Amino acid sequence: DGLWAALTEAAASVEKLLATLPEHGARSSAERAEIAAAHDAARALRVRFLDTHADAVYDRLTDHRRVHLRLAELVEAAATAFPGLVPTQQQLAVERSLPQAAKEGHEIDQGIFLRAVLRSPLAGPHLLDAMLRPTPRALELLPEFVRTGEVEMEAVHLERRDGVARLTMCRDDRLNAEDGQQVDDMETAVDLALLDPGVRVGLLRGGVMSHPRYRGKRVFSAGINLKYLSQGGISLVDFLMRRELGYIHKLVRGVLTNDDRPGWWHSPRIEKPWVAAVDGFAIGGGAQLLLVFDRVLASSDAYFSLPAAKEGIIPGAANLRLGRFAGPRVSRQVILEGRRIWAKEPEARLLVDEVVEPDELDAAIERSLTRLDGDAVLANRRMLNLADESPDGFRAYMAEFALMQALRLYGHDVIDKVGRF
Amino acid sequence: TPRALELLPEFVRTGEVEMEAVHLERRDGVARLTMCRDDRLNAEDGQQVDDMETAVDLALLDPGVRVGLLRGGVMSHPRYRGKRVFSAGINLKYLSQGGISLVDFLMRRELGYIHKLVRGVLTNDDRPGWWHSPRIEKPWVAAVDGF
Ligand SMILES: CC(C)(COP(=O)(O)OP(=O)(O)OC[C@H]1O[C@@H](n2cnc3c(N)ncnc32)[C@H](O)[C@@H]1OP(=O)(O)O)[C@@H](O)C(=O)NCCC(=O)NCCNC(=O)Cc1cc(O)cc(O)c1
Ligand SMILES: CC(C)(COP(=O)(O)OP(=O)(O)OC[C@H]1O[C@@H](n2cnc3c(N)ncnc32)[C@H](O)[C@@H]1OP(=O)(O)O)[C@@H](O)C(=O)NCCC(=O)NCCNC(=O)Cc1cc(O)cc(O)c1
Repeated sequence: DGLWAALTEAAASVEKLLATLPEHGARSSAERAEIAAAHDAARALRVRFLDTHADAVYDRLTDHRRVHLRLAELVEAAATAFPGLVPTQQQLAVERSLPQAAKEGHEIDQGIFLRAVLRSPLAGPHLLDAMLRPTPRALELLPEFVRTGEVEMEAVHLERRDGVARLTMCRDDRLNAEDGQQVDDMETAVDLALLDPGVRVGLLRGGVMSHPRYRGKRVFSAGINLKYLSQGGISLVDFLMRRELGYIHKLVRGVLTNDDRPGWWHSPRIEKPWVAAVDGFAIGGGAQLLLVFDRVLASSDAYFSLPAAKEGIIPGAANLRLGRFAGPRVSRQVILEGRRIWAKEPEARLLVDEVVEPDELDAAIERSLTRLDGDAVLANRRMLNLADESPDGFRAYMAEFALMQALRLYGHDVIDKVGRF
Repeated sequence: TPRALELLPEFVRTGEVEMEAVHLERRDGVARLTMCRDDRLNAEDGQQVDDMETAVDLALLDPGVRVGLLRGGVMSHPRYRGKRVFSAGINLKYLSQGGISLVDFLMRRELGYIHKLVRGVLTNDDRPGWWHSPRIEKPWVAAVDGF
């Protein structure tokens, strides 16, 4: 064995190499190659080590799959129990304080870690269920929401009404560009909607924009905040992975609660149907969202796209779900070639259920909400999602994604492009 | 139009004519008419009709022009700044104001430049082939930005 011993050395070899070497972006060609080869040797051992001990490394962190740990708590606990395997909060604070172009790419190690974990028929499912449990922040807010029916947050406005959980993305100044805080609010909101007995159906829509170019008009989503990403503010674990295993997965499978109510023996997770209403446009992570709703409406002037065909990161789980909606040809036209799909063209019905003139939209959205109220919709929706996406499929995809994305999150072509927005 | 006759020699020489509602420019054999009321999304009015007809007349009378193109230009209004907009129709404000003329606007555009887009301009018997083509017509291309 002695793989740990080896890794600890490869890591040390790197850790000390960075202390003597000059600051990133001031290094010479011979220097960049040395630190590069060092990281490479370190990372290769991380894979080799986990390929045979991932389960043991995980059993120790979760007391043999007896304690559920969300993504952040897992990697943090991994950092302290296995120095060198993944970056400490400290190592990561230094990284988060540098613009993307100058990071050492320590997150990649977390990518290596989560891939091995997720690949296990034992740990992966356990980690997924962990992410399906309600956020502690939502539990805190649950009593006040059940009473007020209102919760204002930084990126989302939640309001209960007529049995509908109305989530409104309200970053009026940046066309709802996504960031870490938006993911926390989205998950918090989704958790509240699913935990409130007063809520029967959920609705996600964008609110009025204040920016001069869209003043007075609604805009669903302009995707990830490219400025922050360039700035080094987009977290692999806390943003990219958290949204896929968190609130987006809960939109599909609901929230795993404790055995604390009747029927839990047949429904451990509380799920509910969701409606998405797209105003203006849905780009990137926003268009990504759509592949998970029970109902989708859009105003006649909107379009859908995953633009970074060139130099972008992987469009989340779209590579996993789009084929199902559009077939492999259109799927590759949208993601590999960047084809944008307008609401009024025939193929938009592969993604949207209903397209309406902006002055008929609100009415159509209301009518949509009231058609998904019953228990028949709940049963049917659960069986359909079960057939459309299996536990293994989602898991295997999210496994390779963890790493593949980690790598794209530090690709020179991506960093460069993002720096020009 | 008499106004086009006046401007014909200067257009044949410069290949450019700036007007209040339209910008005409000859290039690569193309008569490029640009509706440029950047502040009101090219809302139509009496002056725009005079310019449109004047422009169409010039395009059809210039031997240097083979094909015509009509397009809207960049808007300055905050809601469309930097983007092109073809036409938002008649100026509703003026119409309310009593500034839309039945004869000079509504009828003039239909029997004037719009009919010339279809049948060309009837000239005098002052050139060969006039016996088989009294009107000079040319093909037109329209490019619509925004709406
Ligand atoms: C939407 C637009 C076409 C609008 O054009 P316009 O009408 O020309 O408005 P603009 O003047 O450009 O922008 C209005 C306003 O919003 C801001 N804006 C617009 N888009 C953005 C983004 N993406 N981030 C931040 N701010 C933005 C823009 O900076 C303006 O403010 P100012 O810069 O101060 O002027 C434009 O903003 C644009 O091209 N944005 C690029 C959209 C984009 O490419 N997003 C990339 C998406 N890529 C992903 O989501 C990747 C991803 C996301 C995920 O969530 C998960 C995942 O796994 C992968
Ligand atoms: C185009 C619009 C939808 C744009 O919406 P927005 O993005 O909301 O821009 P807005 O803020 O409304 O307008 C931008 C700007 O352009 C101005 N604008 C827009 N449309 C017009 C019109 N039609 N006239 C004058 N000014 C206009 C508008 O007043 C704004 O400036 P401010 O008032 O100071 O704010 C809106 O402007 C609009 O609804 N215009 C109504 C368009 C219309 O109905 N035209 C009526 C057409 N009816 C005919 O052409 C009839 C006709 C014409 C003929 O030529 C011949 C004939 O026989 C018959």
